[PDB]
Amino acid sequence: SALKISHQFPGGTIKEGDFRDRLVRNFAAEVEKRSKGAMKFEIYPGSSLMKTNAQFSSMRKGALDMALIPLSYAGGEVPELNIGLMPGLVVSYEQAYSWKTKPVGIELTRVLQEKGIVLISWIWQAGGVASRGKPVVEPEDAKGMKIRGGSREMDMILKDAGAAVVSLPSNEIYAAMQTGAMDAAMTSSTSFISFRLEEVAKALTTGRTGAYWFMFEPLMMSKAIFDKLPKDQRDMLMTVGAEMEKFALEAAKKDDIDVAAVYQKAGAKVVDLSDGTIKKWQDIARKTAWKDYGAKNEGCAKLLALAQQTL
Repeated sequence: SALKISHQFPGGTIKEGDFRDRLVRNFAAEVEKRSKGAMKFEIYPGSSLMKTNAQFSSMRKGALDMALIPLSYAGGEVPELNIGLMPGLVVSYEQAYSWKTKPVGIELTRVLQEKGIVLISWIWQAGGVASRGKPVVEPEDAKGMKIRGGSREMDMILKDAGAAVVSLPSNEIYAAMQTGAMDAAMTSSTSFISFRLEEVAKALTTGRTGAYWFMFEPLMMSKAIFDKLPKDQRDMLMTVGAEMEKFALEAAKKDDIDVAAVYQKAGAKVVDLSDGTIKKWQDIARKTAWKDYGAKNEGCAKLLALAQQTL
């Protein structure tokens, strides 16, 4: 009877923890209240219900009700979704959130619908780089290193910079860094904190003065499940879903700053990015990743063109 919400991030409470976990708990509490109990939820944090990379497909097939997942993890199955992490196309939170109802966001929403997924909450997150050695700041700093970029397109950028790449969901970063299976890892500010990567890295490059890495990590629902609910319940999910976006923006921005103090206190070298450095990474994107993405299929070509209209 309860609707399940699955995600890969640590569990906590509404008041304290990884904001993505907080957000789904807030979402559930408000929908329950407003629906006067017609809908109830159960939260499965930390991949406790199923593996990270099984969630998206499970929603498509109607076997999982809801999940909060980095969207581009599904880019292997639906190439259009690789736009969820591709530097240069998203340059700021304001621009990223403005996508939602601009042509690019409507298009992305409709692509997801055709694949059996409804977008409940837009969530964008700036990132950075934790390194087992020297800070990774400039693209040239990546040369010769093994780095987890986080998506196909971040990884193509890293290859152009001369890094080797490692692919894994972010809940698997800690173990890989600890054993020296990689040299550095990119992820969100929030994940740098909630996966405690300060324990396994000596340096952090932050997004305090800007970032090139912005990942889309929306709350999603199975369309099949969603569609079978009464209209008023569908609309309440969509209403509360939209309301969570303000929380997501504030929480991400707070973690973008707080992560610096966490790593500093742990004894890590902590550095920020200049606008020029950010541009270097974005320029590499325009010449490598953008081509890879846009030429993949007609849907990617369209999304890329529509995303470019927002720059």
